[PDB]
Amino acid sequence: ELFSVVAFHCPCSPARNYLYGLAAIGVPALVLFIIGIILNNHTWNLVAECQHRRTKNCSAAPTFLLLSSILGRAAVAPVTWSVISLLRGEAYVCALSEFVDPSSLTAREEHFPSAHATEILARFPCKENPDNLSDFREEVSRRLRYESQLFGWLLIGVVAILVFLTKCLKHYCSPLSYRQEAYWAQYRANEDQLFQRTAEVHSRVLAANNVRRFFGFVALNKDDEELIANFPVEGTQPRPQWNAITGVYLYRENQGLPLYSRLHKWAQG
Amino acid sequence: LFSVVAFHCPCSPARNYLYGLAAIGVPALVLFIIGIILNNHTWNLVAECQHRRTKNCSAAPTFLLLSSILGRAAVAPVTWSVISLLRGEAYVCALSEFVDPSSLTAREEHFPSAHATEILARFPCKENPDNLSDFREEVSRRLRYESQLFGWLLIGVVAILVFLTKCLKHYCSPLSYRQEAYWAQYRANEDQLFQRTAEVHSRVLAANNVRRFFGFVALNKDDEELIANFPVEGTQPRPQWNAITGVYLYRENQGLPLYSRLHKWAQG
Amino acid sequence: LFSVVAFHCPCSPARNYLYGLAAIGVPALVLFIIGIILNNHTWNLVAECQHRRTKNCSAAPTFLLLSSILGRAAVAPVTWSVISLLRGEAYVCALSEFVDPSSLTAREEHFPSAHATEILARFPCKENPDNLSDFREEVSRRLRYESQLFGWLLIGVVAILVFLTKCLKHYCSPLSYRQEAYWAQYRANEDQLFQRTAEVHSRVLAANNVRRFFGFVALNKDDEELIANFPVEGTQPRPQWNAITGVYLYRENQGLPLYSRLHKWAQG
Amino acid sequence: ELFSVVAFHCPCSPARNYLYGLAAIGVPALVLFIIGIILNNHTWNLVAECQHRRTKNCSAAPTFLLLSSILGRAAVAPVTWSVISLLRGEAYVCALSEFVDPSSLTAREEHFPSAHATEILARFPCKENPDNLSDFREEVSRRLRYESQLFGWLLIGVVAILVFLTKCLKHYCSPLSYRQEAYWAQYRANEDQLFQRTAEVHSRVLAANNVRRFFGFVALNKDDEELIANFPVEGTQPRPQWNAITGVYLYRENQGLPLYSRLHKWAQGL
Amino acid sequence: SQELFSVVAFHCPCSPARNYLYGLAAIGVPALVLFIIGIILNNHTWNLVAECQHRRTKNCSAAPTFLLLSSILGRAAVAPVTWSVISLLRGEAYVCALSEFVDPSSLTAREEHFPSAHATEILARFPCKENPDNLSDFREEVSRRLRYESQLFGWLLIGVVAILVFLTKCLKHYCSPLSYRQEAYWAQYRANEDQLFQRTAEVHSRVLAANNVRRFFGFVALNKDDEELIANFPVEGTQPRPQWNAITGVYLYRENQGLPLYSRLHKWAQGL
Amino acid sequence: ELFSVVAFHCPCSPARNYLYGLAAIGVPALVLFIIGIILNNHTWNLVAECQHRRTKNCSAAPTFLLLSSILGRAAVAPVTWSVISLLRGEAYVCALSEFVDPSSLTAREEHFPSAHATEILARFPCKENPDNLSDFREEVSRRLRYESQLFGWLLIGVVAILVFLTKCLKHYCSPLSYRQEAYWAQYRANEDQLFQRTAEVHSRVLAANNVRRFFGFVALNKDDEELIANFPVEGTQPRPQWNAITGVYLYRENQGLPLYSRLHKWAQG
Amino acid sequence: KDVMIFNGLVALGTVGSQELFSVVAFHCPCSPARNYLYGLAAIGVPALVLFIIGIILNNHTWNLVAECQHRRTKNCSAAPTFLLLSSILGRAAVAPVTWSVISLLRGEAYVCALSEFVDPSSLTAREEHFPSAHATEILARFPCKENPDNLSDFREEVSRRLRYESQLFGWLLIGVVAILVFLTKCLKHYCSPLSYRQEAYWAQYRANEDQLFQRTAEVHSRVLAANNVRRFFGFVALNKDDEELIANFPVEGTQPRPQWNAITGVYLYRENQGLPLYSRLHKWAQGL
Repeated sequence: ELFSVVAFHCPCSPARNYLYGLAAIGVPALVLFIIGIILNNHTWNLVAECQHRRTKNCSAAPTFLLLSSILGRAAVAPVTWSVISLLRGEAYVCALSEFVDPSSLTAREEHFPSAHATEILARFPCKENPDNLSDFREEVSRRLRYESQLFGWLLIGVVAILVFLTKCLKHYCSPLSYRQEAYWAQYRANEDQLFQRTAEVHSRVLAANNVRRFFGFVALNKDDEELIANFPVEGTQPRPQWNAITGVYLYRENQGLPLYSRLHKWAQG
Repeated sequence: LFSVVAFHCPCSPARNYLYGLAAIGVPALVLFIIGIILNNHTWNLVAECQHRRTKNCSAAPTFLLLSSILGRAAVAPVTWSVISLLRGEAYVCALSEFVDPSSLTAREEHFPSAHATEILARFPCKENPDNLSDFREEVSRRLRYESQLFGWLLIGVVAILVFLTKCLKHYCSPLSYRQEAYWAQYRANEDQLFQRTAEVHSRVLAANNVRRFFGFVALNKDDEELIANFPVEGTQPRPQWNAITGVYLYRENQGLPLYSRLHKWAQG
Repeated sequence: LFSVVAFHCPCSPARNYLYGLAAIGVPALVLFIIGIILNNHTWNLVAECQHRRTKNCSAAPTFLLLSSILGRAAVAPVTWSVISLLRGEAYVCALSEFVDPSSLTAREEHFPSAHATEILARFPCKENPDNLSDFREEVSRRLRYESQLFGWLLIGVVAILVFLTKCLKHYCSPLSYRQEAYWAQYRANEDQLFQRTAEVHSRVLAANNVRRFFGFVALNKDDEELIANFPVEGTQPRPQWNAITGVYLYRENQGLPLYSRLHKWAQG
Repeated sequence: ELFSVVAFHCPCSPARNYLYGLAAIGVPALVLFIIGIILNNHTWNLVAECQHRRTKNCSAAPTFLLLSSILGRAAVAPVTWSVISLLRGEAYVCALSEFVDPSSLTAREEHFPSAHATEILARFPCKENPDNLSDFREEVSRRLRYESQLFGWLLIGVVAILVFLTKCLKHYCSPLSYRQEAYWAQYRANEDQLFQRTAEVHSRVLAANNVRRFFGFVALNKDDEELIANFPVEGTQPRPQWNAITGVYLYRENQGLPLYSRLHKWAQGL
Repeated sequence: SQELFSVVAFHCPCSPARNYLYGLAAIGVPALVLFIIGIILNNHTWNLVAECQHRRTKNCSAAPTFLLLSSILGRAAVAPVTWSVISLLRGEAYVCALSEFVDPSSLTAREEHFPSAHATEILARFPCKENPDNLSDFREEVSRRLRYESQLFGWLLIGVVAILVFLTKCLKHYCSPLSYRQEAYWAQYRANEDQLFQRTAEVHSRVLAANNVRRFFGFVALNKDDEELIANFPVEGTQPRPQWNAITGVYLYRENQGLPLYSRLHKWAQGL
Repeated sequence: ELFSVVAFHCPCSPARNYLYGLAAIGVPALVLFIIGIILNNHTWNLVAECQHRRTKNCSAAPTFLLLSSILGRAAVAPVTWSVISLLRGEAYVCALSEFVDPSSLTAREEHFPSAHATEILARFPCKENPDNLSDFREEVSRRLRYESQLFGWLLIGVVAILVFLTKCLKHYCSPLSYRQEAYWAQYRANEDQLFQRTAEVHSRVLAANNVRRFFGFVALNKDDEELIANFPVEGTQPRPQWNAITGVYLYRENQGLPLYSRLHKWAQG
Repeated sequence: KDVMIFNGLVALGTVGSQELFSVVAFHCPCSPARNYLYGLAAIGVPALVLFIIGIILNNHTWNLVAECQHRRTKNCSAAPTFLLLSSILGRAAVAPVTWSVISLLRGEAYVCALSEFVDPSSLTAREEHFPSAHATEILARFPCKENPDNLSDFREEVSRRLRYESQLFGWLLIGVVAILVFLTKCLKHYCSPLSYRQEAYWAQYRANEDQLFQRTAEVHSRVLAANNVRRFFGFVALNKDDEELIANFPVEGTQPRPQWNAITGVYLYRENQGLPLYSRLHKWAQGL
């Protein structure tokens, strides 16, 4: 059971668990955050922009709109994991168990020992406390869980406000009516489907034309014969030609009619 | 799961009413913010503030539409505020510390006055002495009454508002209601066909660009008719897009009504 | 689900009787509203004042229509109020504090006179000493009788009201029921095919507008014949639309009975 | 119950379990690491590269860019086993229970004996501890499990950075845009799967061409009869021809056009 | 089968100088039986035998035999190892074997309460639980050290094999004159030829059986599918023993005119 | 059930149970050995071969290898039953219970009575022993059961080697390459299946003619008429011709071509 | 084959019946010189009876009698008698043997038998304690399991030693029948004039002819009866199948009485001038 593997087990110890809780929640967020950048294609072409120029010709301000998109899109993974842990509250209570002031404790009279304070409070999350302090143990358990949930509900509130400000300003300051942007956002996600689809077909066709010249024939299934028959290949596309359809693109217009993707710009020569 | 969003009452003085505010206000706020974004009637309104850059249009025409934005998006917070009030757990945890010890009933003068607020704080969590359980049960019902009381009357004031808004809407709209019904069926019919054509006119332009690169575009059996039946030569000008976005209030043309800016653009 | 919509008595004097009114009347009140909104007869009756703004129609001709509208929507208030009265939950919670202790019998005088109302208020919540269980039981059984007695005669009131009105409606109306059955069927049938024609005529105009913008419209197979079958040129003017909505009471034209304003408009 | 056999059994004995901790975690890691190298086709054409030249003229500049890929595509398997063990915590606690400082125990007063501290601490993972020290064990067990679970999470972080570091350099230092590399990635697999598929068929046709000469006829299934009727062969492929499509290929452009596989380089006749 | 498993299951005889004999038999012999099965099923061992039979002069040197002999054991020594390893990891076999060899003074967890009257006898009784209750702590102590010593060796044995397999695989590719890719085709050819051979041998067997029965009974009875076999695959006679004698024997890549021959049969198909 | 009846029941009695153990093991082995000989077809033509010559015309040496095949094929059942009994150990303990030397007994101080050594040692397997010597009954049982399992494992080992030894020499000493034996074996199995299949068809057709000749007709199922029409009988086959295709057969060549059975030799004319 | 399954069901049938018999109805009469006779009858009587239904139900048995009564000279050759006698026993005499062995194997049948013969002085593990007058009587009560606990010690050894004898005796019986079957099969093939392939073909033919004979005979009865119905009514009503038979099977008539007698009895296996004849029925057709 992988649930038992990644389960949050609180090491009840002073000055030790908050260090653990920091690395038991932040690190999965870091992994989740890293995944978002890696998979999002909007960051490779941004990287690819930095490699071809080798000079830093392009200004930062035009690229900041796209730079905020990769971080923004990938920011769901940390938030949806930072929030879920906070609401569960197990992460926080084990983290902040040892900072509770014994003097400010409530629900009971001043019978809390002060010989070794942090040691007893640190052991609260694991329930390894004498029942004579069970009221104290429960009181801190509830109060600390309260701050987690209050922080958790605050966290989701802040994200919602940020999204509202982001989308409202993005539509306001963009120079295209939002209906056109929907068509544009229905293009880049449509071109990439066709471009990936023909990438294999013009690869497999080029694969068969290589094996055949070696073996003397090519094994194929019933469908693959249609690929060779319908779509013949003659050669390969030049490397600079590949260089002209990678990078970032920001609504460069031609003659008064838009070009929606950098490939479309190259399709006009 | 429901366990994560489940209401856990922190039985503490001057603290739980903060939590109830957050555990109810924020989910209400997050629903309301969701409502605005999804409702497409606000973006063109936002886009309306952009193209003019002058505010030529007065607020009076906008106000009739602006109500339809917040109101149509206010259903989600209301149905979430109601259930929380009807459930009652949030309210009792909210006002437990404000119960007057003097107004306590169903028992003799046995409730301690040493730390009333502290004792009153721990009522929602069953952290109470059995001797005070009668007091706890009394406030467990008196407080739950107010929540269920507030829930029902807040439902009623909402309910009459729907009737008041709808009747006034039919009272103030110059066109007859049955014609408005046709207008409602036209907005859905145009939006679907426009959206359905948005994908197709995107795909045809998509294939007409990949082909220039690879030399051929791989299409399945059904997408093949898309290229054959629907050929395009280019794109549409930005001003042309800029003339069919925004708000529209029943501009009549030579005795012929127009129902959408696109229709108004279709008449030239 | 059903847990949220339930009755829980606040065992408090001068407070529970408010809850009983709120916990039943308001759910009945909203159900009363809902019937009005769904019915289409209200808006045209509402729209009648809009097209005149002068009170052209007198009170006597228009008073006849008002009777039918309220009764149709009155189904929800009566289909719910009597059900709660059958359970008797509202009555026992509401008027328990107002039960006169003098009429209490079938037991010796044991109920305290210090707080008679307060003890009475806590009966529904099962909070009562076993010595007063007899006092609780007698009133609980008495209130359940009165609630059911009240609830049962409500059904009879409904039963007689529909019966007398139906013959009165037949007697008052100058039309035979066989004539009324056909006429009523016409409205219930002409509306349905009016709505279906509305969408088809809505889509056809919608398709034409998009084509003038994109250049081609992506329709399914069934929509393809829609363009071929029903091609339109423009729309219908607002006065033509206005001549449809409103109320109508069986005008006659040279011995030809007309059954709808549309039929009245059909002859020109 | 095959998983039950490989289950961890901590030998509670001083200076002994950490050896077992190593050899019951390292060895399956070593086995998983070796498997990654063996099954990875990119490691054989590396070996066959230095084999046929017999001189090692080529420098380390082209080798290191591939050698990392050999381990990288294979070193993931040991790590996803090394991290899993650390998260479970069983491997570490038994390994290091001997080294716990007898002066660093808390949650109890000075009740730890000093006669054989290492010995008594060694038996903590086996729960064979007298009930007068049950507080001590539940302190050491939970403390050591922290150290493991901290190391496991940290190790995941280091891979979570090395992958992102590598994926950036592999796209910033390579002379090809990523969209072209995806094609070059979609071509290496497209050719190899065709090659394996066509190798099997040209094997069977050659086989059926010899068995016939030994029996006068060949038994073939109904669908296999189509194979012989479609893909006739005339002989075998010479060894030097088989020796020019084995090895490492590094983006040799031809007359201004690219070649994506070493086979492709031979396909143009080079 | 719960009864069959119960028969083979280990039953340690707690007695000195006796159990490790059984432990040797209870693991060694099933390993030996598995190893013998590995030899017989390995088709490469027979044409190896047939090679040592037909030539009668030991024509082949050590190098042609050594390269093949490695494949004989490698494809067969897997079965003993995965049985020896599985036994060691279980640890029951080892603890029964060495229960009479731990040094009493090396024991711990208890003071010098270990009797020295007949040390070997009492130690040997540990695996079968047949121990006095006062030495139950010692019983568990030895029951764990010996489990360890088995388990460490069990894991160590797997590691050594996982090195030899990698070393053997790497050496073969570096030493053979063929490219690794051409060997894959060569491996993909022996399987196709063998499967076609065995399948087509049956058909040329049944036809000969059908032809001979017809001469005796006067006719032959065939199933629906066998009817096609007689017409589609007619035979005229048998094949001489020397013809059968040119295709059974180890073959190591004799190239012809610069074009390879991939098996004895292929060399015969060219009449060489 | 059947297993309950044939369940071993050790007769605890001196000088008597080892007789029972032999019969309760040997007889099941002897019976199973007979079934191996009886069902095997290569044993009857061996006997039938002696019928025709009646004078030992053929030498015993060439026919010896067949005798190696008949014993080897049949011996699987006795061994697989002898081994199972040895591994179970029930047979052996009751067989040798009363032969355990009291002097060599261990795991107990010398309380073993000598008044009836054999008798009390005979009763050990059947729980009819004093509880004061219960540890001995466990000690003697475990040592004896150890001896049984060692013999069982040694026996299966020797059978394992002999199977290999008789299969390494058979290929070596046979005059044919092992592949020819593959065809020869696949031919024999094909011949017998086809030969037996035609016998049913030939008989059913022949019986039809006799019944038709005597009722004037025959009652047939759906496929019988197909059998009658497709395969008509023209008579029977002489006995001496049948005799030429019975009996053992060694590989004999004709004009440089093999003949794989007497039926083949007969079919060649 | 078909023969083995036919025997197997019978072997299972008696074993189950023996298990059923040993539960509901077997109570050893613990009375001297009464259990001994009871024990012997508890084995032989089912054995002798079960052998009898084996003979009666065997069709080939009356074939032997028919020839013996017809020939009155025992002119049947040794080989056909070897075939039939080894056929009936192999098909019938199996059932008593299986009952006999399982009865011995369980031992409750035998333990009653020699309980009388048990020597009081042959007992061990203690001094012999039995009166010279009631020694036989007390032993007879051992199998009932009602013996006093004082005599339980001596009873278990006696009830087991006989149980030892029964299982050993039952096993020894299995050896004899197993050897005999092996001995007979060799004698059957050695003394037969034709090889086993001939014997296989012949016995395989015998089943097919008699199976064909039975099916035809039932049909011939129906068609002959139907034709006489037509003669007695002038019309016949038939279903789909039977009506096809009358149109497809002409009525040859009534066969001569000697012809029926010629096709019953033992088979002389006289080769028709070298051409084999596998039954009397085959000879009759080839004879004419």
